[PDB]
Amino acid sequence: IVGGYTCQENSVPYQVSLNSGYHFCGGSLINDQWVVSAAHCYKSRIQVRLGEHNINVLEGNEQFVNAAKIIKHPNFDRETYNNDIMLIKLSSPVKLNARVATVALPSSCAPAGTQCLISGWGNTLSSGVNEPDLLQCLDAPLLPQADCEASSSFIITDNMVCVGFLEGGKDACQGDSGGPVVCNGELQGIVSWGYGCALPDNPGVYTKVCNYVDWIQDTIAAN
Ligand SMILES: O=C(C1CCN(c2ccncc2)CC1)N1CCN(S(=O)(=O)c2ccc3cc(Cl)ccc3c2)CC1
Ligand SMILES: [Ca+2]
Repeated sequence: IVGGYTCQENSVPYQVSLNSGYHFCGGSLINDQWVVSAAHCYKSRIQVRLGEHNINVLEGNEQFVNAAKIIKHPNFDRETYNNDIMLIKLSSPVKLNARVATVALPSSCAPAGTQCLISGWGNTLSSGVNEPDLLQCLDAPLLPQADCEASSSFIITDNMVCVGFLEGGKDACQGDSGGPVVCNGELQGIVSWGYGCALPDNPGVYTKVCNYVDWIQDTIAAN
């Protein structure tokens, strides 16, 4: 997260870190045994880390669980990033508490202008790379599809939404991928891609979660 602030400890209880010996992506806990992330974060073996604040220091609230089933959206297009959503079933249910809790699926698509919270342990620099120890937070609004499509050098599909600032300075970045965009208590987006990080006229692009609620529930029930 570029231009954000350090989240208060365990104030984003649904946030998880996907680890394969190192943190490589984020995710959201949607129920005691299922996590939603980005398909581009796929790996054959993933350890999900919950209750984290400092990913490099054991604090006493962590629960590390291995992924049992890693399910990418059947239509994930690796070239356009369309359908960039993935579900991870944990090998065992987690203990839900104050620092480890679930986030609700959207009831409807949030309107442009809605203020949301983006979080992650991704790169904090607009140029170069710097991985933070502590979870970062960013308050950012959903942008009108017109500004989204216009700013993007690539095709923005109906399954994508821009969140951020046209002026730059604040944005998600590498390592935040798969992470949550929560607006009014509901998961509205998933960190997907962007041209650079925190660049003017280049807001980040996220998977529009409200378009997959049915697929999410169907997959969970069938697995
Ligand atoms: O420009 C790119 C790719 C992004 C994916 N991609 C397309 C191509 C066509 N359509 C959609 C996406 C091709 C260009 N990258 C530069 C930025 N990196 S990154 O720094 O690791 C990164 C990763 C995720 C991000 C997510 C957000 Cl929401 C904002 C910036 C982000 C930046 C990823 C690759
Ligand atoms: Ca820790």
